Amino acid sequence: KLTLWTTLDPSPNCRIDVDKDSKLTLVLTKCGSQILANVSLLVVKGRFQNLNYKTNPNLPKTFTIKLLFDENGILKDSSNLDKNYWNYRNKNAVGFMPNLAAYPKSTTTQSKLYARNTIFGNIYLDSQAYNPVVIKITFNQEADSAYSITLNYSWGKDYENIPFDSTSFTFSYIAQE
Amino acid sequence: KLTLWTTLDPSPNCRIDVDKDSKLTLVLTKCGSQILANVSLLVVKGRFQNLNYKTNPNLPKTFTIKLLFDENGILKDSSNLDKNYWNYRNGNSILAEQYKNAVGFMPNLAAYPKSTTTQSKLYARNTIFGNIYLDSQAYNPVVIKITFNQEADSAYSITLNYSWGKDYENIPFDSTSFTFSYIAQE
Amino acid sequence: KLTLWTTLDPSPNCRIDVDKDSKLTLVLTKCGSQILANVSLLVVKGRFQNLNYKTNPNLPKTFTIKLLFDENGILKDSSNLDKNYWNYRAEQYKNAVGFMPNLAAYPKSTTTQSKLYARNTIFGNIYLDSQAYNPVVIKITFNQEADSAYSITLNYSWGKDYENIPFDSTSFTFSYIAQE
Ligand SMILES: CC(=O)N[C@H]1[C@H]([C@H](O)[C@H](O)CO)O[C@](O)(C(=O)O)C[C@@H]1O
Ligand SMILES: CC(=O)N[C@H]1[C@H]([C@H](O)[C@H](O)CO)O[C@](O)(C(=O)O)C[C@@H]1O
Ligand SMILES: CC(=O)N[C@H]1[C@H]([C@H](O)[C@H](O)CO)O[C@](O)(C(=O)O)C[C@@H]1O
Repeated sequence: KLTLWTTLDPSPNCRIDVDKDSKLTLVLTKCGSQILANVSLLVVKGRFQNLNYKTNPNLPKTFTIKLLFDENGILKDSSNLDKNYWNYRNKNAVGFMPNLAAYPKSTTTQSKLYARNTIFGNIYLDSQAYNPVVIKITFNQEADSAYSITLNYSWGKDYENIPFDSTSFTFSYIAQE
Repeated sequence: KLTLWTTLDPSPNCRIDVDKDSKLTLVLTKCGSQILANVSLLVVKGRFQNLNYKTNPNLPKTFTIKLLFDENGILKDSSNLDKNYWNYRNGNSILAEQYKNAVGFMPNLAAYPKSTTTQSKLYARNTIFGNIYLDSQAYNPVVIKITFNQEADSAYSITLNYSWGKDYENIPFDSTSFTFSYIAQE
Repeated sequence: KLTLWTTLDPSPNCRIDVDKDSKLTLVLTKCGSQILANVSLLVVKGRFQNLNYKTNPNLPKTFTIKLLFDENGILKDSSNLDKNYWNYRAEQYKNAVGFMPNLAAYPKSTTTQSKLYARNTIFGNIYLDSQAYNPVVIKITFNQEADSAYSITLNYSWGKDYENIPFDSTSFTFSYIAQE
């Protein structure tokens, strides 16, 4: 009842460009009014599996994984994460949603959120300190969802045959209730 | 699982230089012997609202927000944070009765000793460093230095020191969120 | 919300090169299926107490502290941390599998390969002597050690030619997925 997560099942569970090109491990543990979050990401196939900017000049240095939730905190099909790999550990989940007062949605006109809607972290590819990636977590940015967690990954380095196999990052956010 | 926080009320609640020039969002959630802390800061007016080191050569690149607590973990008036915006959680605002004991939320004095007469130099473990960012951009870093029990005329203290190196040009001091934990007094 | 930790007792409790050359402060607090961890490290004697790369050219810029656990989550004598300074918040405990890093989330290296998944690892920036300009990289790796059911490996490394800087680290918070 306490923890909402992606099962630890080894099989791919996430779409960046293409169905099942990635495995997201996301654990949301409710500790009162804060959610303790833990995230890692492995790309298993497609253009981001093996980064080589020396050989592929058209390769982006960013992708975005979105978790979209309805008014009851149910994950929506339009999410990048496959609905079938998201459940409580061994139903309503508003206690796990990012607080709308703390993290307001952008009025249609604006598009500009407060800064507090966002968390930045440094994560690393292939367990090496010298393969940094910036993870940008943004709450309630997506307009056609009551709640959202957006995971933006970006990097600067001209990586040469580095697998997108990320280290683990911990963060917290204020819970809706 | 009791939580001690600044209400989420949009109104300013904090003094850097001047009454109500800033809005601190601080949430302290007690998970047993550790406090899970979450902090963001917006400057709403004054010299730090909009940073421009090209146009204002006299502008510091640091300020300090202090939360000072008495022996009972009550926030003191001398704190930078307005006492009226600080209480236990009961929605998206605070409980009615202003609180009586919060020692369970205070930074442990054994883990984070106050500086003995002999030395004003604390142990390093009294301090947490984090990188936060202005205006949701990775290229506007600010160093947040959180220090416990550094202030001498208080039983307990949380000191939030903000500093940066870049000659920012028209960047609003509107910070991203940072999570940390510390060992609780009880 | 049971907590497993090193007592806050001021006495040294850890071996980097030599018995009691360091004091590790590690607090593992169980919040359901995640462990909330808090760590600081002070070196009290030996070659790493005071870093000077101008005066000592043979000094490494890394050391590793290992916590090794058996199938019941009991800390083993072969650990760098002294067994006597590790208990619930002194008659040693009996089961702590609820505090161990999950074997499904953080698999041990198959015989074939010593190469773990990246998710077994957490990187953090910590600082010596409470100064932003004395960075140290802490690399936390789970279940890397082959002769233990469970392990937490704390690798410390740095680049700067520090001149008379004490290895007195700031505090770092992380979490990991619990075995149960
Ligand atoms: C974990 C970490 O901070 N590693 C950093 C490494 C260093 O190898 C290390 O910090 C030295 O101790 O430098 C970078 O690659 C760099 O210069 O672009 C950034 C990267 O984030
Ligand atoms: C999250 C993070 O580490 N951000 C860092 C960024 C980005 O990494 C870089 O803009 C992408 O290439 O670099 C800095 O702006 C810089 O170089 O001065 C410092 C800042 O702390
Ligand atoms: C990010 C942080 O907290 N500390 C960083 C400091 C300070 O930002 C700087 O000394 C104050 O201006 O800069 C470095 O030493 C650097 O540029 O090589 C890296 C170090 O990680």
